[PDB]
Amino acid sequence: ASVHGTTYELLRRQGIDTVFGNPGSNELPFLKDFPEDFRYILALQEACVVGIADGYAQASRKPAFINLHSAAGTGNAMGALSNAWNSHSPLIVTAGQQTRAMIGVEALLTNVDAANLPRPLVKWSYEPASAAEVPHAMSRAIHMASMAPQGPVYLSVPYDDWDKDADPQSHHLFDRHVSSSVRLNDQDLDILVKALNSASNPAIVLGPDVDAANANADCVMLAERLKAPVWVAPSAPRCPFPTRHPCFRGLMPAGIAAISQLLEGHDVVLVIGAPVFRYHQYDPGQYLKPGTRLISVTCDPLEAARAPMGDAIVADIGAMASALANLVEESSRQLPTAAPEPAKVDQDAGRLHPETVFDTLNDMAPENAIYLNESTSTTAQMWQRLNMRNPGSYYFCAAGGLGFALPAAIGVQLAEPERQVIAVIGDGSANYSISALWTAAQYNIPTIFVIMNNGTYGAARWFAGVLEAENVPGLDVPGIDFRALAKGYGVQALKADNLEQLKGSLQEALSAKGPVLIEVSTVSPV
Amino acid sequence: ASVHGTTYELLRRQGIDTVFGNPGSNELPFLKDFPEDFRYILALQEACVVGIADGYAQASRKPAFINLHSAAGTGNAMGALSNAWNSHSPLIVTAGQQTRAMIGVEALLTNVDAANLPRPLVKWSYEPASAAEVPHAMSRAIHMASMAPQGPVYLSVPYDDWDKDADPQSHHLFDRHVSSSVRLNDQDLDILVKALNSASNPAIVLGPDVDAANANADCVMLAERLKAPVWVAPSAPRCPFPTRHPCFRGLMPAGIAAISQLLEGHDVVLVIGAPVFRYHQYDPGQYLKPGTRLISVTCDPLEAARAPMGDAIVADIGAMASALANLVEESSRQLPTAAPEPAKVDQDAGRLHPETVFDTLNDMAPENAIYLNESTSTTAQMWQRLNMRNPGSYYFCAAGGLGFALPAAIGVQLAEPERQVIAVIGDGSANYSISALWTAAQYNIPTIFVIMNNGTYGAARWFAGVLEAENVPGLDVPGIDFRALAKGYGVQALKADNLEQLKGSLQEALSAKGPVLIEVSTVSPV
Amino acid sequence: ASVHGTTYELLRRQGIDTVFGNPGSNELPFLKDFPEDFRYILALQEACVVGIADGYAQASRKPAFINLHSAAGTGNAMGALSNAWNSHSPLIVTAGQQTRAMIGVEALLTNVDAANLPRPLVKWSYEPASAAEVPHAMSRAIHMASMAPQGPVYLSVPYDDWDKDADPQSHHLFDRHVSSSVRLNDQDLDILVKALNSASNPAIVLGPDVDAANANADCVMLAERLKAPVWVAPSAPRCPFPTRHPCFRGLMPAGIAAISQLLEGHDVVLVIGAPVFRYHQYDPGQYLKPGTRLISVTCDPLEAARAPMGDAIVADIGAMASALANLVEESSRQLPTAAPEPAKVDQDAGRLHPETVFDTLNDMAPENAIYLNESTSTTAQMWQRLNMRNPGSYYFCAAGGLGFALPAAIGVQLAEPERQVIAVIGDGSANYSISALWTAAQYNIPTIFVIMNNGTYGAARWFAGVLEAENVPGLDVPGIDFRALAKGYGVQALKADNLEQLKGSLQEALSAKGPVLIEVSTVSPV
Ligand SMILES: Cc1ncc(C[n+]2csc(CCOP(=O)(O)OP(=O)(O)O)c2C)c(N)n1
Ligand SMILES: Cc1ncc(C[n+]2csc(CCOP(=O)(O)OP(=O)(O)O)c2C)c(N)n1
Ligand SMILES: Cc1ncc(C[n+]2csc(CCOP(=O)(O)OP(=O)(O)O)c2C)c(N)n1
Ligand SMILES: [Mg+2]
Ligand SMILES: [Mg+2]
Ligand SMILES: [Mg+2]
Ligand SMILES: [Mg+2]
Repeated sequence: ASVHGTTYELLRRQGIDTVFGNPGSNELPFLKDFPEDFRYILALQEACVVGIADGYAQASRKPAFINLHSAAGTGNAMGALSNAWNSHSPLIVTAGQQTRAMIGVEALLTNVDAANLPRPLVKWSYEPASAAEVPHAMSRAIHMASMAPQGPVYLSVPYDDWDKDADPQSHHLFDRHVSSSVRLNDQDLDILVKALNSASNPAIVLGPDVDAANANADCVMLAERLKAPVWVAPSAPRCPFPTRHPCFRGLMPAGIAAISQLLEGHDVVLVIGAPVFRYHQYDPGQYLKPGTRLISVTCDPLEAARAPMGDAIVADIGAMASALANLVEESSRQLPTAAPEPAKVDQDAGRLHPETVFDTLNDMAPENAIYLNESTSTTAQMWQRLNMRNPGSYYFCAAGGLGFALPAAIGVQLAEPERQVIAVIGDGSANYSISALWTAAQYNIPTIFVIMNNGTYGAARWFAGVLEAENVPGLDVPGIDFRALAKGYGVQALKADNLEQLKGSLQEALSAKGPVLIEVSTVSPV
Repeated sequence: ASVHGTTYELLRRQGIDTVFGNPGSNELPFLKDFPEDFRYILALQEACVVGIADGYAQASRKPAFINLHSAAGTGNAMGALSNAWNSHSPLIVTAGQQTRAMIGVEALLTNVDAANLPRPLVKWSYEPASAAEVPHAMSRAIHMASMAPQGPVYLSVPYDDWDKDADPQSHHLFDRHVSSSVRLNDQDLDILVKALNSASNPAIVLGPDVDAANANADCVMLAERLKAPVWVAPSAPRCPFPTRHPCFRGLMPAGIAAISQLLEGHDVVLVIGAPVFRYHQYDPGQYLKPGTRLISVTCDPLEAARAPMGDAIVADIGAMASALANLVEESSRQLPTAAPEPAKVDQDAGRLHPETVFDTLNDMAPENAIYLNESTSTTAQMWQRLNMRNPGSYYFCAAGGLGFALPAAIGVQLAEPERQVIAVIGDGSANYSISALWTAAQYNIPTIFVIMNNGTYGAARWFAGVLEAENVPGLDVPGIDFRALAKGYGVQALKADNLEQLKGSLQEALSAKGPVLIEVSTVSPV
Repeated sequence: ASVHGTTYELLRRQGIDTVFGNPGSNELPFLKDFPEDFRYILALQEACVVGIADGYAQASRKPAFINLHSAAGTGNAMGALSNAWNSHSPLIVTAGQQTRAMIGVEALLTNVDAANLPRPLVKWSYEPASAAEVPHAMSRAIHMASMAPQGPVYLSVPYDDWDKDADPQSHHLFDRHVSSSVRLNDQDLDILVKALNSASNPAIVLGPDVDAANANADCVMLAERLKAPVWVAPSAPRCPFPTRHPCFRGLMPAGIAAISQLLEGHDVVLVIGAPVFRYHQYDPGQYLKPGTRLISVTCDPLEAARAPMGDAIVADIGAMASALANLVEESSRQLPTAAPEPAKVDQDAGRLHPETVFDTLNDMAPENAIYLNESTSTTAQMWQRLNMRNPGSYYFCAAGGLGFALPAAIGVQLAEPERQVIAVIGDGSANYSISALWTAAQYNIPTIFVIMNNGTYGAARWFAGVLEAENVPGLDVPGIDFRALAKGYGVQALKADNLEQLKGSLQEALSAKGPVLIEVSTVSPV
């Protein structure tokens, strides 16, 4: 059998049926005679390919396969790979390399020193020594991407490899099953459980890997058994907990001092599926105040190693959350009182306050809606004002790289056709991966895009204030007509200049069978 | 002084007065108190930032300075860096890093292992070990960018460095002159001149570094005294020769066998400022046919090392072209006859043959027009049909990475305000860096954007033919309205459904004071 | 032809006839049917293999070819490659790789991610994508190592490649000549010559690349015409000037303040073939005091870029030194007066002072002797007391990597059969590459090893004083019998406990036909 046939069989046999790509010559011998049980999703630029692929992988909780064109295509997608690195997204990124006969001469579209290009943003990067090796290399890619801690991997493949004979023994690869579904040994897990049982004022902190493990329900049960408040870890890329549960206390601010204060008076702090911690703003102080003991559970040794404080257990979040949920005694302490409802804000008949948008979305959106956030100055309000009961209801660019939410919303909507994806994106952020809209139109993926137009990079202006930066150029982005942009890529476009128009547009957007973009005129913070 | 003040003084004294960027928190302490004698050019995405800076750097023949945001911003720009790598574009790429105190905990927007990210696409890549080192590091960046072979470099700077005290001894950095304007020693140069004087049927092949060195006029002299036909080396990123000069023989096809067949009968082939060679399609055969001696003059050791044939001289192209032009005797042989005018392609009253568009541009565009090419299926015709008399008149993505021409056209126009820049871009290629249109609108940069809309990735279909690949998905890009895209970014948009509308639209765009986009309906190759 | 046959032809055709190696399974298909016109030099460990080739390459001023065993062998030589990096030694390091069929499974002696292993200490690092590419890859390594700035390169080759069919078009590789023999253009060179002619108190500073270029003779004539004093740049790996020429002022100390104090009063300082500067100890102050113009001529862009001060010309040192010596006017200033002869130190009938050893060596050694220094606390006294009239008379570990001198002494002696090599090596430093003694013995290479036994790491204790480091362990090395070690490896062993025995031992060493080690009891600094 050929490398072509063997590789598609391995993919198929390992559960892959969708290829996200932007093609070029070095990929044609891979893509030719594309099998009828595979689906190809074209995006017009490689940051969109990877973003779409990334949303699809996070929502489906399974590896996503990507096909890019050499160094240029791989390069265009590296910002997107930084997000995928931080979210532990199992992406199998493959890139076509020149024919082996011309790699030496460095013909046009040779990916020189290819394995080094995506580093340090990939778990594994490789160009096979021979055509026969390609299926084995792909096998490695697949398992490396899928093993905890999940993440992007990179395989460069010379285009002449596909027509060559596969390694005869390649069939051993098809049904290889690898498991990293592990948990702390019995003796040490009992010690942890006793520690949690003996705590007088436990707090829980939950990171994105809880939602990637679909460990949300076990964390609810753990929280209810320990009668403990629950915060989402800072810079949250996913929502690991129902936002209106009695225990839920919201998003931790991304600051050292803010978090030690929040955790003060809690004797044990159990962190699950999060870095300790993903701070953003510099807010020096104590990592922890006296009296506080931190225990981290993470699937990534890199996170465990770099924690400035606390103990760590490196294990599968799914397996550990389940184990802990079912092992901890029910505490006779009083269950936390639900956080109060956010106060409605004053809203005139003109431009919309972000708080008004999220209240309207919350009232009109279905209870199984999935929200994507790239409205970077409105994030704290969005967390207060959206009720998200279900797992897989929230995504935010995990490495802070803009151009994620728009394409990612298209991948999430593809992965979850029965759940309405609502992407809330700033006018700044929308431009990074704008051409992703075209995939929504061509493949008729019914994502709703709500562009929050305040005419500026609002969050940049906020940081300018916190860093006392005066006379900073390039913080405003006037003169962008997002309805024309939507129209350019064949997406239905609505305006929402006020609350009356917003409600009308959401009603029309929610019923639509294709993608809809709503341009909301929001109040600038200037 | 502060590291901030010392660094801007270094830039200023090194002739840098313009920052191309897309800002973020990590860049604010660098961009704050932006000096009044500096200019800041915002682009909405980093591939556009770098593309505009690259076009600018190539047209000005001076380094361009770039400021990006962490791993995300740098990542977004890497496809653009691979083009800059192949074009020897002197790009100084700076990226903001997290405060040194939070680099270890890997807070959000820590560029982890930063220096490795842009590798292998930069000459030099560095993160200073202290704030006081930053001006020295920047000095190194500037000189590494600017020394032959020119190319992109990378500096990651923790944002807390900028406010720190500068070393008073950093003042030595300000007026450093580094020269790489070198040529072959007298003895060996005379030997080369005698070989060229003794040649009975010499050929000259010119690459992009001739144009980058502005050695075009010297190569014209060299060609006229040797009475030698001149080709442009394959996959040409620039035009190093007047295309209607009697000696000019056209763009070499990007294939091994094709080139050796072309150079057959020429006893000495002098290659200047090009790789040997930038083949593209695999067209195996002889590198050189018997009887052809090849001598390459290159400013890049890496090119000289990887030539599969010939002698090489590593030296500055300008110093060497000038030396050779002046040292060679005038041959008594007859001057080559000018290539015949290309035949007029039959055109009906409907969709436009590409050949018709280039004929119209040639008849209507000014004689000092600058063209950029990202209409990938029409390159050979463009080269046959555009008369480019002057230096700096043609640009094409040097590593074949699409998303170059649109932003680069804006950079070129910025650097050359008195030369009309016309970017001929395919409908597929337009989408990679579409948001660069915004920068042309905001800064009123009067580039003409000619979108050749054939409904498809035509050059991919051509390679599918040559690779005998059938049932390849993702080769069609229907349903894109470019006039609506232009409108969304504030650029004036015209259509051209036929020859008369093309003429009218070009007349209107040529006289326009702002940027204009023309969507041309072109005949599809399918 | 085979890859094997074609590769040996290329090597042969490019002037290589000697292979320095330590063999293993992965290299046997390369080493088999070893040509009759090639020589193989075995060393017992890879630091010694590379040390010997380095000495050979430096003495011969030609590339040396090395063959090491996969990752462990390559890894063993990486300390030695750091020296080779710093001395710009043209080393072609090949390492055998596992058969391509077993790379993926990572069989024992798979060099995983091979090209990254020797980085960042190599100019070029590569594993070919196919067997047929190996000759081309070898061509690249050969030229990359040989081109200015010369340096070590690395090629990893799967062992199954050698028996495979080579491409017939690889014959074009055989006689490729690449020149980097370049100098500054006429116009800018005239400006420099005019500046040198106009200097009232010029100084010259010379570094190792002068010796490497064999530009010593031209620098003597340059110094004599400019009537200028001449220093060797600090931490000198080589000797670029006769040490008793009237202009010679000695080895600059490796500190910032000490060098600006030395250069004070010189209006123009011409630095040729050196970094600016290779400091060592931290001696903060001014890089250059006001009133001095520093002009650096360097073959290395990396050196040009990182100089804290001065202008730079990146050119070939031989071409430049020759150019300048012929272009400068003869100054009417008086020739500098020779520095005084050093004072005879007090010496009793017991342990030898280093000064006595070098005085005795100067008296007794032949005038064409070659000295290698790895006696680290006595370098200053060595430069004062040895008259080195000739080029190629001194070598010292260029990156400060101990274990260079002993093996490099053997390579130099092999390269220079008619010049007596005398390696002066401390008792600590002798141990790093002690096994190299065997190679001297086995190939009957008559190096003299003078071992300076002071029973301690002297220069470490010195630095311990300048750093005020008390209670530091591991500074003493008692209980090593170097005659026993010499006997162990079959090298004739003498001793010198006093001046009488030293004079007798050296007389014997100089007259001996094979290698000789002399263990000298020297006064300890403790
Ligand atoms: C690729 C990339 N470029 C730049 C940034 C820095 N950045 C953070 S927030 C921000 C502003 C985005 O503005 P907008 O989308 O309009 O949201 P708003 O702040 O106005 O709410 C920018 C440019 C980033 N994080 N990633
Ligand atoms: C970043 C990147 N992605 C993909 C490619 C592959 N590619 C080469 S040509 C081409 C066709 C572009 O089509 P278009 O711009 O419409 O011009 P046309 O081929 O129709 O003449 C594509 C997709 C590339 N070169 N670079
Ligand atoms: C591979 C390596 N290990 C350690 C050192 C540090 N080092 C520099 S000098 C020195 C002392 C060597 O002592 P010796 O050779 O006996 O000479 P002495 O200082 O006594 O003259 C040491 C350990 C080094 N430069 N390289
Ligand atoms: Mg905004
Ligand atoms: Mg990288
Ligand atoms: Mg097209
Ligand atoms: Mg010692």
